[PDB]
Amino acid sequence: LVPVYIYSPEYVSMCDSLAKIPKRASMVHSLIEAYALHKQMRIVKPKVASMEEMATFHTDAYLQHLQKVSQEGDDDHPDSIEYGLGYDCPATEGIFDYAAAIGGATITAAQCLIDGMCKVAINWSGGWHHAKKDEASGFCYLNDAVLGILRLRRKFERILYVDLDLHHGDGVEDAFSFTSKVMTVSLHKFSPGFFPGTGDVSDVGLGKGRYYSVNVPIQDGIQDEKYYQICESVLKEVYQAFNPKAVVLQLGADTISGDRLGCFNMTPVGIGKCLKYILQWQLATLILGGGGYNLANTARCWTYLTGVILGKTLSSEIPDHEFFTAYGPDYVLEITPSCRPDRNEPHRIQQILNYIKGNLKHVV
Ligand SMILES: Cn1cc(CNCC2CCN(c3ncc(C(=O)NO)cn3)CC2)c2ccccc21
Ligand SMILES: [K+]
Ligand SMILES: [K+]
Ligand SMILES: [Zn+2]
Repeated sequence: LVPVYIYSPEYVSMCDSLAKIPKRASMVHSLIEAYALHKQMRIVKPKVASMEEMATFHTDAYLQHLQKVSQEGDDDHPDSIEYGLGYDCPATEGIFDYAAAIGGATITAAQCLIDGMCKVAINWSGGWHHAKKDEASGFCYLNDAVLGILRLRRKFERILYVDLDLHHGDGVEDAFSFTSKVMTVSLHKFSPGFFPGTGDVSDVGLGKGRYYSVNVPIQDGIQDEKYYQICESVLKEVYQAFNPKAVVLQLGADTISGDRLGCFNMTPVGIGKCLKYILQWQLATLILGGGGYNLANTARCWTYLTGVILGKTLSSEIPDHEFFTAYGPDYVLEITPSCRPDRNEPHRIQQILNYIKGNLKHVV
């Protein structure tokens, strides 16, 4: 019953080097350990993914290119245009090893779930949901969520992927767009000019996977109570129509008030309610992180959610620890949203929910 916590010092040290989130993995782990939450979990060292494990989704040519430019960080290689490596996804030195470690961490969590070691396994440094089988994308060099789902498919016949990141989980949706055995549900900002431009409510999958992809397009300024209302309404229909046997849950914290992107107006309490609704299904659940560019707020969010997973209530006072000064000026766990307009007109929200309920009729 005790949740598995994927962690090692080597793993955190590698994840700390990712370009857009310097030291975020150490902050997340350090805050969790300062609340002593790791003492209530089964700590599991992640294995590094092998080439053949990564190739269950990614092409050998992509992985070999990534490995080659990773050796010295060749960010000027003429073939990188083939593979999505460039301004947004630079060929950092060591990026292949970091990708292999994150992929391996998510696979390890999936393996713990299928071995019955736990009902909940956590890889807070995972959630690289934009990566494609032969292209890096949106800071994602390897799609560890896809690798996790594929591992879970060795044992579980139907997997539900739920993506609460601010951005559409397009890489995961694409990987499974043509199958009814994996259903993807993404709540995300959908607006002209907002990356990656996909995931309208009319995108429902393709072929035999038609109606087994679900997209909930949301506008700026949504807050906890309406977001949870939307999420519960969709997930309730999904659970009834699809009958999942296992769940992969991406919890990117770029929805949280105070993020540099400043789109949604969420607090960890609202995401926590979504998490609780999924946990009460009592299915094997693989928990991933993702985006989150206010480093201290992301650590606030995921520490709180770790608390939710353990059924614990955490003290408001941020405990003294290595990154204590990042939590100023108030040094508390809670995040106060700002007072700004919610651009989600309730009639449009009901149109979207009705559309989705109609789509899920076609599902058995
Ligand atoms: C496909 N496509 C490509 C572009 C080019 N610019 C996009 C950059 C990509 C890189 N980037 C980016 N990546 C990941 C995240 C994240 O948190 N993902 O969960 C956030 N930000 C900034 C925006 C683009 C812009 C708008 C709409 C679609 C478009
Ligand atoms: K999302
Ligand atoms: K699908
Ligand atoms: Zn994001």
